[PDB]
Amino acid sequence: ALGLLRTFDAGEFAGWEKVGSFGQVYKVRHVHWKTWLAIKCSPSLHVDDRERMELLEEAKKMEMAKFRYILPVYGICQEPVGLVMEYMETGSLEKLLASEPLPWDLRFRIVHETAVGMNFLHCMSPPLLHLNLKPANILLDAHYHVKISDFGLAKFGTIAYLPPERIREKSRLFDTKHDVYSFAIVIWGVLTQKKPFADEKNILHIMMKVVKGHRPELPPICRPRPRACASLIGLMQRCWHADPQVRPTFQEITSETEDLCEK
Ligand SMILES: Cc1cc(Nc2cc(N3CCN(C)CC3)nc(Sc3ccc(NC(=O)C4CC4)cc3)n2)[nH]n1
Ligand SMILES: [Cl-]
Repeated sequence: ALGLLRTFDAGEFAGWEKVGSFGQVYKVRHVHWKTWLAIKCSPSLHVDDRERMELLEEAKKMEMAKFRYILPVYGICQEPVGLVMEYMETGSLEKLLASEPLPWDLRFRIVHETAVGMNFLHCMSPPLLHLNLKPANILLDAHYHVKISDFGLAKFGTIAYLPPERIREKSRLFDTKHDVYSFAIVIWGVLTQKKPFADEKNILHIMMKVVKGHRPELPPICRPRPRACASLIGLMQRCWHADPQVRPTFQEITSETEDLCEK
């Protein structure tokens, strides 16, 4: 796993340029390779042995899940201590959702592609749980194709993506149904181009209500694609069901999201 990863000295990089902010991420040019890469640096003053080993474990999990819809990893830098990855020109889904209204065919393709990447992770032996999926992690290339990132918590404003069973049970064991819930909240963001619970001031009250089956407000059926929109709303609702075992698998999810992209 960690054998094929390279070590980068910072002299190989140039034109450092912020994109993140967690840990500052930079678009860097590799001068010899004549292409761009992304480097996530440490957020601290001194990077001890815990970080170095965590950053390595994060790298190795990315290499383990090498796939079309998963962000590629190249290696670790030591000069500044950072993780060296593929650069994606368009950036996060969060930024894209805030920038302008997106055509529905693209919305459906983003959801499908995200679902296919998540399904890949869950098909691994053993399954790889993402556990941090949100629009800030979902990256888009120059032609708006998805690659999933952020494997730092794999095995703040993130309360909205947290399953209700994680609020009910102190230290429940993580499972595939955690990711399925988060994916539902990702769908809601694609449907509305809004952030979930943006209006609400009482963070705790909403968390308590969520344990009883409270969710982001259902959007209306859209005009341009009312059948597919209705179908996606329904799928979203099953994916955010209060009972984890009623929620669909990503095998079942991908079958359905694929049909939304047909025609
Ligand atoms: C890791 C990574 C990041 C990128 N590319 C980009 C590019 C980008 N921008 C594209 C250009 N516009 C003008 C501004 C936004 N904005 C982000 S915002 C962003 C920052 C970091 C992460 N993910 C991580 O932190 C990875 C390490 C786990 C996702 C999105 N990420 N390629 N690879
Ligand atoms: Cl339709």
